[PDB]
Amino acid sequence: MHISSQQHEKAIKSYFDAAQTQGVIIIKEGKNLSTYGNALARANKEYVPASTFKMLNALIGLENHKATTNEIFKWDGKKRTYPMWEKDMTLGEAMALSAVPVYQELARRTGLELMQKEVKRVNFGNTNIGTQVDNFWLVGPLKITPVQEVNFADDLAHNRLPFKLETQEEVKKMLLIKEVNGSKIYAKSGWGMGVTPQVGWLTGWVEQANGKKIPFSLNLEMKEGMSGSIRNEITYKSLENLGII
Ligand SMILES: *[B@@]1([O])O[C]C2=C1[C]=C([N]C(=O)OC([C])([C])[C])[C]=[C]2
Repeated sequence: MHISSQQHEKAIKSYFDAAQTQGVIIIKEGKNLSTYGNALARANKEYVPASTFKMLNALIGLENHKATTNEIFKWDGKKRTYPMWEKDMTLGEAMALSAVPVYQELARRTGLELMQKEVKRVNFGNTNIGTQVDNFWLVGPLKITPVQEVNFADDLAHNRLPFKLETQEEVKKMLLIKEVNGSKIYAKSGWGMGVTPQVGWLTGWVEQANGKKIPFSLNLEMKEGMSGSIRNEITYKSLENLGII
């Protein structure tokens, strides 16, 4: 392709600049990590994983028979932050809606002791979950870097995490968020509502027509009144600019 790296870099930086935030998107092609965006130093800084942790919470719960993929987690009938969460759902539906209460139930079934063992076994982020099994991914102490998130996505895309192949395939099926021509984007969003500043994530991979998998992790600051879809919009524009989709 004829486009200079200077032009790619400028373009992707401009997507973050135009959203009036600061962020980075890391793309991995084979073993090579490339960092783009308007705040490149964010790449090895630690942030809460927020709802990106649902990927690992689901792997842990399924591997340890705390749930099945068809099990319906019933709404308890209490008011929730979003009306869309006031319904009964499977893990997959809860992944797509980022329904925190379903994943809090799953975490409680797993329990603190097992959760800390599994998070250590996977070597996710700083690996510390502290003492509160139902919010450790939302308010600390668990933290992870964008480089660590893209490497996690790389591991899951290639079935390299230390879970059964079937467990990994089950969770991957929950993560399909877009199809663009013959490309599929598998990813999970994150929004750290309970930290300041608030972190936004979109971490996953592109599966191209030919079967090549290109992992990515977008990380930015979510500003007052910003819409969640900005994470998706910047990610898709960046991937399209690079010709990945
Ligand atoms: B997740 O990042 O995706 C959407 C979302 C997610 C987490 C939360 N809740 C949350 O952070 O709860 C506290 C810690 C603010 C109480 C809401 C929506």
